[PDB]
Amino acid sequence: HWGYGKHNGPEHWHKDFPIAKGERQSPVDIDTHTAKYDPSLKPLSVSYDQATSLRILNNGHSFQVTFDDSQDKAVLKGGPLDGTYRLLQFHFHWGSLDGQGSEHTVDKKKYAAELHLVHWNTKYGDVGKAVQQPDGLAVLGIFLKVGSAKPGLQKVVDVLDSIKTEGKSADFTNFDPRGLLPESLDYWTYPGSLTTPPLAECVTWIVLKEPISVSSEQVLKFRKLNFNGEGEPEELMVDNWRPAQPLKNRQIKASFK
Ligand SMILES: Cc1cc(C)cc(NC(=O)Nc2ccc(S(N)(=O)=O)cc2)c1
Ligand SMILES: [Zn+2]
Repeated sequence: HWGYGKHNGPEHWHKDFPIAKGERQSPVDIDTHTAKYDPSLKPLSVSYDQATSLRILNNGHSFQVTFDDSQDKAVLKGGPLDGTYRLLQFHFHWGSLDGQGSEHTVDKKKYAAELHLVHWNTKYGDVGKAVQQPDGLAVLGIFLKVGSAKPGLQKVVDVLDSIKTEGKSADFTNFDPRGLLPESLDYWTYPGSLTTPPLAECVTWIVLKEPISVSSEQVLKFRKLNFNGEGEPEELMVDNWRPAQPLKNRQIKASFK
């Protein structure tokens, strides 16, 4: 099955998922001098006050924190978006070294990691339907650089020992995702795809300008997760990122100047 290794990684994915070579694939490089300020872009509306976290899971490709999305509790609106998108899950992509790990890049610069807050358009009723639509998902992408610790990340870091291997999960209630956001909601936006198989072209990408800082100890604990399951030889979960894909016939827009 697909993964991030030499024999099953991003260069192989197109054989099972031919849309890998499609017209709106993610991630991309954000060339900051070529992105155009769009004064008609509204401010983002991130309404996470009522967010209800559920469980944290190692799925063998990342770890994911899930949310109750059966009501409008944690929603993303505004920006380039029409309508209301419910928070389903967040997860990360990260590197083996601090100079790599993000999926999007900024003027070819790679960050140590990238947070994806995944939301789906409620007019499609459920996330499975939404993934089949060009405006079905909105993913808020946030870069991580290594420096000062991010206090709002620490409860995530604390529990990773209990989900070390593929297939493990733990009860992760009462987590506040607002503690993962930077100060500014300035953003770039473009139409794209899921960055993991099936690579569906269903995502409005919203990538924040301002990275969050995390400590070396925090990201080191990401790197101690395992791709393997329990009772298998250890393979460290690192470098779970897809590289930048051709921009093709797309323009990246900026909410700021
Ligand atoms: C928790 C959950 C439940 C269900 C029914 C579906 C999903 N699927 C999902 O979140 N897919 C997805 C894959 C890749 C990205 S990325 N890496 O482009 O942000 C986002 C969502 C996730
Ligand atoms: Zn992702």
